Amino acid sequence: PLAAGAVILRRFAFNAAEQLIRDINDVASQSPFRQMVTPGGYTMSVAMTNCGHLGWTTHRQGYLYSPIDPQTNKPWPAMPQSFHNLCQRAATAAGYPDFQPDACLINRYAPGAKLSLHQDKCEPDLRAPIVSVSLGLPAIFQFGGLKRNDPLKRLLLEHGDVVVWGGESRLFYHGIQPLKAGFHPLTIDCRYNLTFRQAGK
DNA sequence: TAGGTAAATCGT
DNA sequence: AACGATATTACCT
Ligand SMILES: O=C(O)CCC(=O)C(=O)O
Ligand SMILES: [Mn+2]
Repeated sequence: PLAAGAVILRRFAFNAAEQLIRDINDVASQSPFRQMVTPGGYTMSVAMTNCGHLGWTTHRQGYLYSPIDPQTNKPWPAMPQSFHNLCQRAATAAGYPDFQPDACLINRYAPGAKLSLHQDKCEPDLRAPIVSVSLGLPAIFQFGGLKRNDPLKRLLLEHGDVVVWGGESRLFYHGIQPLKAGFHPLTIDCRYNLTFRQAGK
């Protein structure tokens, strides 16, 4: 197993991928992908958007979840049923049958884009797991421990892979190494990631 | 207030 | 390039 309370479900979302990508395009047509600026003033290499009741955003003051897209000043698009159903099935297979996400972050990685090591730790209810779906180009996923200097596991995530963490591993450090360039028939030149969370309640 | 918080980039 | 430091400091609440 990946870790205590963590599992990788390889190719779990492979069959659902084409529909998921159609719905990514639908979400992005309403709340476009954008590269967010950190409180410290650095632009993230990942381009992102959100769907569902809450969306992850940056302010000058820190990180926060908001029901409103600060770019459009409209609510984030509703979570697609394809997203919700896939998340439910993956969470159940991973041993979290009661997971009820209210937020889905959509990350887009161009070649060279990365996500430096971090914890998912601004959700008020840490009992709920993280469900993380990979689509398109492959990436090296780092999965560590509770401390930033804890040893990292390095796992290639390929199209359709789903990673779930929670319980003992809920606050584990993780990230994505700079994306290698390449081709995938469904995303062409990028990697998408769907990150489902219970961000409120 | 004065204790807590810095975490993406930079250096090795 | 895989790690560690970032603070023997600035910026807040
Ligand atoms: O893209 C991934 O696989 C990781 C995404 C992630 O950790 C995040 O967006 O917080
Ligand atoms: Mn994360």
